[PDB]
Amino acid sequence: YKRYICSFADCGAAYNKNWKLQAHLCKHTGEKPFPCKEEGCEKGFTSLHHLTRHSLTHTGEKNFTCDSDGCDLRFTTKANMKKHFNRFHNIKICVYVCHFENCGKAFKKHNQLKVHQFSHTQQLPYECPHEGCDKRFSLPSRLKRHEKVHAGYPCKKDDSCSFVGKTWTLYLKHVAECH
DNA sequence: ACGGGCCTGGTTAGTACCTGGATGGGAGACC
DNA sequence: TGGTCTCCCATCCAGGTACTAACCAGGCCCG
Ligand SMILES: [Zn+2]
Ligand SMILES: [Zn+2]
Ligand SMILES: [Zn+2]
Ligand SMILES: [Zn+2]
Ligand SMILES: [Zn+2]
Ligand SMILES: [Zn+2]
Repeated sequence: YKRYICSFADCGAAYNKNWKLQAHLCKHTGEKPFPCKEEGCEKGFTSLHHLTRHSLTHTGEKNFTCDSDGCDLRFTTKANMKKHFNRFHNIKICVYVCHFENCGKAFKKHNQLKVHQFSHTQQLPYECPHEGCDKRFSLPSRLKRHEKVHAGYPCKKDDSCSFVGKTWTLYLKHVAECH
């Protein structure tokens, strides 16, 4: 079963490895059986391994990498990095993928991919929807701003005439008053 | 020659959304 | 059964995203 058990009353914890209890104990006490070896740092631990994992940080090492094809960006921990992959490469979730090869990426939504793909072009994604113009954009919000132009009641009198039309009442005049 | 709008390329706060980075707590493979 | 040195996860929290709404100032256009 679980021999080792908390020494304090009420806790009730119990472990099948003295060390497990031993780390739990330090919770009650507040010991630093494994402190760091550098000033400014007062970080403590309860395992000769929870100190090491902290070491690579006092420097900024990246001994672990993202087990994936395309991305080389290494990570600080394995099980940790495992996150990235699943949040990027591993399909099932990020089904839609840019198979343009080399770029090798993916997205949760189809449209999301479509956009990206444009990065392999010369044009921008979110472009102005209307005849003529053709003006394209990146940030949709910015496009929505330009839209304010093609929105009114332009008359039809050959390319010659090409004024828009704020509103019917004002649009009519353009025809009557002018034309 | 002008002044006020209408836009627009260039920027800049204002944010809800994520993402690693760093841990806390322990199973576990072996011996 | 218990050490030892490993290998995972489920999270918590600060730095960085991906855009959006709000500013700014110069180019045109027209009464
Ligand atoms: Zn306890
Ligand atoms: Zn330290
Ligand atoms: Zn990757
Ligand atoms: Zn791509
Ligand atoms: Zn347009
Ligand atoms: Zn007209």
